[PDB]
Amino acid sequence: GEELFTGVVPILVELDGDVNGHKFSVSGEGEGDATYGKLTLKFICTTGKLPVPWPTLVTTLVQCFSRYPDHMKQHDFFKSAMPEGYVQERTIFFKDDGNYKTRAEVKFEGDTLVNRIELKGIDFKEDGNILGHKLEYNYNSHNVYIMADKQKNGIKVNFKIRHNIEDGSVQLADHYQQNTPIGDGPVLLPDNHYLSTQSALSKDPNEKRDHMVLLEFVTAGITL
Repeated sequence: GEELFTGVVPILVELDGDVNGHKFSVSGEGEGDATYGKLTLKFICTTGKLPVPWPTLVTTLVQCFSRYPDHMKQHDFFKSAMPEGYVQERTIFFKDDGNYKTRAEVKFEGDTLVNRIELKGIDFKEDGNILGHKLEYNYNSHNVYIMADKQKNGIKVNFKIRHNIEDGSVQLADHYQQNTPIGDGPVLLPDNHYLSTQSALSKDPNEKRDHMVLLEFVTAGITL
């Protein structure tokens, strides 16, 4: 599965969402170069205006593109599940607000790495930070904690995202994630470790559709 990521791999992302009954779709295209832990993607809201802030969707919108140091290669669950793929489920709890529940499949379709996602958001406040579009268009760096989930033959991941608001407060988004293989082939169950992630958000000055350009670098690390 690691051999599939030695070069530049095209990526396709499709999200079908519904948040407090607001339906929307997002499509994304770009490419990933896992040797450098690098992702380059452009996402479009194909249904018109996106009803939630772009930053709230970043985690949902392919951890197989992380750079795993040579010394940690035995801990790369994400690549090991390929090409058959993995199921990625989350609940994201927005503090003092609603939650997203997502289910995605990440796998190859021919040469393309595809991330197909369904998202449902419930219990959001209609003039809160999410539905009221009060989050800054930026993104902090942080560490993602990966643990084996031996019983489920997969991993559990927990992490908190802090979305900056212009008063100097943050909107917390607490993530609980599970990943399981689609195939029944062998996978790598890791020891506890983390992914250091950084994300830069931007706009295409020639793009009239509601969109997000995203550049991300991710490198694993482990404590000895």
